[PDB]
Amino acid sequence: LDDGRLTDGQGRTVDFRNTVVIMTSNLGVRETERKSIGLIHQDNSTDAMEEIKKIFRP
Amino acid sequence: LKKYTIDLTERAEQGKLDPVIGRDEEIRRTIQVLQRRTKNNPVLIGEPGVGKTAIVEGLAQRIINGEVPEGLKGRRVLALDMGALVAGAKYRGEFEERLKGVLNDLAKQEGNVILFIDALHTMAGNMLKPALARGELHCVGATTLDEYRQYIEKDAALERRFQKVFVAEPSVEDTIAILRGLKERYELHHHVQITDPAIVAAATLSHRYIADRQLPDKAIDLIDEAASSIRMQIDSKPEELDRLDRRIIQLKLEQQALMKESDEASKKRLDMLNEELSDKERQYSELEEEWKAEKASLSGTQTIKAELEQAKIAIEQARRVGDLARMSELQYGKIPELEKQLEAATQLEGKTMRLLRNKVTDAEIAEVLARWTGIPVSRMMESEREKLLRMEQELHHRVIGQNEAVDAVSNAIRRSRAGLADPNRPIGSFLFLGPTGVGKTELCKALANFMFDSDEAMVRIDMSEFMEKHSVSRLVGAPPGYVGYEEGGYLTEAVRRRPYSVILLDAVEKAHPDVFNILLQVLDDGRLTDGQGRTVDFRNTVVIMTSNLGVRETERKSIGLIHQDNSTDAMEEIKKIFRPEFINRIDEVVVFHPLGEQHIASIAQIQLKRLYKRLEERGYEIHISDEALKLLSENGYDPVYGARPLKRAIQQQIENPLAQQILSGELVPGKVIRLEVNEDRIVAVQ
Amino acid sequence: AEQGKLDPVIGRDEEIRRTIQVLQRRTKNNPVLIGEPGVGKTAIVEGLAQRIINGEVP
Amino acid sequence: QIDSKPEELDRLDRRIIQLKLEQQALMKESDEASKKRLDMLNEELSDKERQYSELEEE
Ligand SMILES: Nc1ncnc2c1ncn2[C@@H]1O[C@H](COP(=O)(O)OP(=O)(O)OP(O)(O)=S)[C@@H](O)[C@H]1O
Repeated sequence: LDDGRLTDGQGRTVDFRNTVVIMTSNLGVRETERKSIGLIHQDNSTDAMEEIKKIFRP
Repeated sequence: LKKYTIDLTERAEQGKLDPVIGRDEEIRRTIQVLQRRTKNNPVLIGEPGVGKTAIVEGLAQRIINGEVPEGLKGRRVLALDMGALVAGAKYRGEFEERLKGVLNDLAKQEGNVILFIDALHTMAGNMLKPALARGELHCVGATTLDEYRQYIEKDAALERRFQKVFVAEPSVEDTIAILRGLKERYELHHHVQITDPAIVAAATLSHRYIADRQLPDKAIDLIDEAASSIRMQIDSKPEELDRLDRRIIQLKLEQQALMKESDEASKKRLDMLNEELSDKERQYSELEEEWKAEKASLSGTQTIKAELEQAKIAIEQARRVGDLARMSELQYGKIPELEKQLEAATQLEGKTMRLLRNKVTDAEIAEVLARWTGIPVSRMMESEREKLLRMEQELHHRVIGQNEAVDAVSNAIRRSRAGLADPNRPIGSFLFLGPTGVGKTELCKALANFMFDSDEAMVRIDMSEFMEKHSVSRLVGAPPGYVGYEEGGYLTEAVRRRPYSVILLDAVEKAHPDVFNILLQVLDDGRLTDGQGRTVDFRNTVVIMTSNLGVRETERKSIGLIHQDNSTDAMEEIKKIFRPEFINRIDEVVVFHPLGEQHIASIAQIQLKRLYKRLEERGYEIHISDEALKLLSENGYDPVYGARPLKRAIQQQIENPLAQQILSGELVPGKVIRLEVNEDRIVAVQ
Repeated sequence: AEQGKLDPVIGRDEEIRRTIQVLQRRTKNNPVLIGEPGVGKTAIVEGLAQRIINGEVP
Repeated sequence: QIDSKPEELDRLDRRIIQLKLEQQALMKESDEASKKRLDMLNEELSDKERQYSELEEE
């Protein structure tokens, strides 16, 4: 995510400079079911960002 | 004895030895070990390049200069030659025929012969044991540290016999003394001269920088390679000579182009070409005549070099064998005459040698070394104090902004490199507050590129990175003796390219107080006992520690207001959350701020400089207005992250529509773009 | 190289003078060209040999 | 230490060998009149030969 490279086993890198890493996430489902509609979007950015802060890095 | 063994009486007597310099401790230890009644097979712990074979050459200068004690005199010491023992073996098994014949005659010799095994670690293994164990011979050895550690300790009678002696690589002034003792063979073998600061700077800087190679080995690479460079380029013809040689060969070929004519009155113009040919031939003849004049000085000094080395070998052999009239004959007589007209020969090269340079100085060492390494020579021409006082200028070449950071951090680096902190500290004891993406990695690249000379030099640590207690075992990899000798440590990789590091220790306050104590051991003592327990010198490591406490008020207090206000009321928060010991550790408190209005315009236009060059290759030139980039700015200025959705709103707001407008056919290349001012969504117009 | 069946070594003079300075050394005399291949190691040897046969060699 | 010779006979032996190697150089003299000075070196040299005889007898 910083480089588009991956320092693999022998000491080389892996060429990721022109491809895309993709990740479907199973966390913010019911939070999105709570924000829509009638609840503010940045509130779900807030507390969904909070459980991300329990489980991810920013 | 004879055909496959050689007496060192006649090898040290013949003098196949390079001169040695003051090798006292190891040779006297060799004497007292060789006077033990058993385990008198001393093994020298070291590698060649400290000159272990040369230490044996000097013990042979103490046999042949008579400087050995009463114990080791009278002994008739014959050396084995396995390279002679391979001779006469055709059918399979005659080398060990002649080898056990060596066991026959050195068996009957019964103690008369001390053995020296050149390259002991040639000496198999089950058959070297019974002759020594019965006592049939007497030898001396030498091998590598690691080879020795895998050599003695296991076997019973092998650690009974083979013996430890501390022999090491010297300090500065002793390697200086070795190069002084060897400039006899250097100068009088390599057609060169050597002065004292070349030896002092060679042994000193070679001692300091390269902790890899050996002393005086790498200085032997310098004097050997560079001295032959001086001899070789002295053999070459000078520069004005071959400038004029190219000009006369072009003028002769053009004269041949002028002689073959069809129209006479147009092609008989070559008279001025002929007189210019005569003048340039005269000048080239005079300059090559000067080259032969310097070769005449080198002719006389060449034959007096030959008779000179014959003269000092004559006075030393006169010291050795002892003819009476020949000693005083040479002493008052032949050799001081060659000393006086040797001085007249040094004045002969001191007045004849104009083009070719016989004397070797540090500049040719900077030639051979400047084409060895490849690091810029101006970085050695730089001093520390000058690149401390002129740091703001080159920091204002690349990086724009951060005035109190460059000035006050420059005060911390002038204090730190000046020594105005505790010298038991790392280099930069910092504390940085502010958001991410304002140039911290860019500051590591800029300082790394200036004083560390790299666009590749930064590793960064946020506290959520932390590869764990097991990870120090991961960079030592497997313990030694397991699988993984193919890689081992990737310590060898990330520390292959960068021995130093500039580290961006993010969010120091959000870490545990155990990281206030581990990082207190970082800021104190200039070294950290890590999770494994060993410690590595942080005194060659700037400990840059960054943080993200007060984001919003720092994003406000940037334009117009003084920044010492933000630093001091930041320290009103720092005093509460830290101990006063941490405030004692760091020198000053610097807080990074997001830049001002015209400098935010500098940030957006620098992020669009990629678009200027990516597009100026393809044939598009934007002249973006301040108002279209301003709609990029205020449509980018989200107070959440700072300038981090500013790139998202530049590339997403214009450039994805600008990729649709350029890549659709609306923007024709070869024409100057001005990003105009419509409604708030921005549309490029040709 | 005397029949002319080969190709010239053009430019890159720090490398050719580098190997020649390695050659002229007495102790540690012989060279090794070392790199990840495809930089012209035998072709740098051809830089030496073409410099020798051209007569412009020091 | 039992098998060798002590220190003061080494010091006196080196200074006597040095002065008699100076004597071999000073017998073949260039100017016999201006070089009369070595008479004290001859008398003190004979004194060192007497002391050398005593110490070597010991
Ligand atoms: N700098 C260069 N100069 C000339 N040719 C080069 C260069 N770099 C790569 N090449 C090409 O790459 C090849 C590799 O160079 P070589 O002359 O074969 O040196 P090499 O690495 O010793 O290869 P060998 O002989 O198989 S070990 C050359 O034959 C050229 O086709």
